[PDB]
Amino acid sequence: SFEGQMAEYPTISIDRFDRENLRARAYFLSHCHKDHMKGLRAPTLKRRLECLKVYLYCSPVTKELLLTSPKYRFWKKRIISIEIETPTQISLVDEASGEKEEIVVTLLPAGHCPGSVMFLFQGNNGTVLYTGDFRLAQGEAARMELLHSGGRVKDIQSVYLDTTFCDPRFYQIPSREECLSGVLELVRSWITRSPYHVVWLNCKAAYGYEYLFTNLSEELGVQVHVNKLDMFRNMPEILHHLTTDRNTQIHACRHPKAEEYFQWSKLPCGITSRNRIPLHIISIKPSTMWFGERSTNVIVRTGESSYRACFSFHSSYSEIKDFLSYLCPVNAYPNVIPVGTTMDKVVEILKPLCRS
Ligand SMILES: [Zn+2]
Ligand SMILES: [Zn+2]
Repeated sequence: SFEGQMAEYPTISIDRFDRENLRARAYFLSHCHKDHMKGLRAPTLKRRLECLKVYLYCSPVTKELLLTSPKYRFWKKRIISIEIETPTQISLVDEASGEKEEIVVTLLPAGHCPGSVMFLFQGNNGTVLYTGDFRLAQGEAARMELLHSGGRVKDIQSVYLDTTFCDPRFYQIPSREECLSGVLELVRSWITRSPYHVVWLNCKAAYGYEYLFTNLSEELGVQVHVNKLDMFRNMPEILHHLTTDRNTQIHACRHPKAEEYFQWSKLPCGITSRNRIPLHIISIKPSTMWFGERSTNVIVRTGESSYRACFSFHSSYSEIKDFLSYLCPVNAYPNVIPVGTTMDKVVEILKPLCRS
């Protein structure tokens, strides 16, 4: 994984808050996933804040979701939200020496989960882009204005990028539109059969499924059952598509025993029936599917009442190549070395997409 520090601007820490990141002169959070929040509520950091003034920068939506959780509220006076595509000047103060450094940061949508951004940094040590976690369609980098000067791609020294699926194995992954379309039609065909036909969307406990929930709710006029929606209380574009009311045909609720429940025709929220009549439940499990270069269906049946539906939080190998090729940075560094590859193989895929 990425240890928080870009070589070009090492006095700021991104998506990593422990060890050497404890001495950072400014903090950045790309998005509100635990993989990118290590040490963020470490007592040693709660104290290092109080002893003097360092800030955490992030998207307005990221600030809302972060400050919703009780454990992070100590950040409240120390978070500065930056609007999307708004170049902003930040002052970095060396505590020991009193030296001031000036950097500009620009937040670009990363298409990962709500509030997820890339950080574009400009200053004395070159231009660098930290992608965080990102899913962008092929051709999307050419349509980002603030990666351009006078219709020309900006001169970028280093791109630090989401290499979750950086291998030709994950050559092609269906778009979020194709994924949504597949889920929409499976759900539609099921819940229109009668009022006792309900869907359980088996989703991990992590932001990034809302796009699914909000679009199912618009097209079908049915709110999605969730354990908690208070994180979205000041976000009407999401909130109004969700409910804590169990009386709905679409559930994204969660329970430790959800699997044994489903076996007994019980939703995680513990209902088996409506007006004494047992419900008809299908499970749909969003899960990453991929296709090799020289090798179909986003919906896979797994049982009489169970389905896997293609869904990805990270770009395909093809989408990585497209993004990085277009930017043609001097350097490209992987934010992650997945379990099934190595630094040398990922560098071997990245180096040819760089300048020279
Ligand atoms: Zn993530
Ligand atoms: Zn439920």
